[PDB]
Amino acid sequence: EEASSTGRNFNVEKINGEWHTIILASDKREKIEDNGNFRLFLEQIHVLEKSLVLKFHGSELSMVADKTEKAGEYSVTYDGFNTFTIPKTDYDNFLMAHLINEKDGETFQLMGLYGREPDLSSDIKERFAQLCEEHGILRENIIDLSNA
Ligand SMILES: COc1nccnc1CC(C)C
Repeated sequence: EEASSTGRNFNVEKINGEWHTIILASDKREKIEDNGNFRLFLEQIHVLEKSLVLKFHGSELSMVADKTEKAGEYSVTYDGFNTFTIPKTDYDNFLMAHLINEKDGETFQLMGLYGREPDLSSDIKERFAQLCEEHGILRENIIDLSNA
């Protein structure tokens, strides 16, 4: 079974626990390149009543994302103001996130593919490339980080 965070049947509790950054994508590639502030390696998502605690490394980094007024959307302050949703997850293998960052009057889109294991199948990675395409993000702006 698959779900979107904005969908009626989304079960947020089911995204709790271990996750790993597998692929990141951005319409501003610099943000996820070697010195980019968004080249972050997820470790876990802790689901709370009205928020998600996101644990990364990039040193250890912890972030609290709060529910917004629209179901399935969360906001967090990090290098600007961010809002994100989860357009597709199967809970047990993969999680695809779409994030909008606003900083200094500008914006960019970040997309992420996260896995329960430190890597994912090529088929799932292809589905992620398709989702990026739907959001106007070129494959050349998709960076596989599973070997990094
Ligand atoms: C600030 O968020 C992020 N930063 C870097 C990579 N991925 C995300 C998305 C979260 C939802 C896992």
